[PDB]
Amino acid sequence: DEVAVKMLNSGPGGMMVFDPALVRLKPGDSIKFLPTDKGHNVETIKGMAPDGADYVKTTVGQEAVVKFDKEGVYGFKCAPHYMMGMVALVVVGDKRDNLEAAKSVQHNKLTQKRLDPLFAQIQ
Ligand SMILES: [Cu+2]
Repeated sequence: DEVAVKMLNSGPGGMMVFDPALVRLKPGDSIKFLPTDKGHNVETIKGMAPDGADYVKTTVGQEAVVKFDKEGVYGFKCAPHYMMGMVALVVVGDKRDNLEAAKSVQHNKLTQKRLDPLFAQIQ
């Protein structure tokens, strides 16, 4: 099945957010990222993906679909707004092999503060 996530200038958590910012999926699920507001994309954050997953880098302002097959923890950023904390976390299936790795990637203060509660909600 396919879950929609909106790319927003203003939403739950403040400026430059994905809503929802935490997505639980099953292997085979897809997300459709909706350009609610223009000027957003989705891109893998290196070190925040199970080994074998393809690198994602979408075109700014377009709807995009990402299908998920490998189980594990994925972190995605909005490229132009990463410094502004626009990030999301995707959990696929039950495998948590890459969790300690993904949680160990460092970020600016603002982005870190956003991820904290998401990680907390996966533990
Ligand atoms: Cu953005």
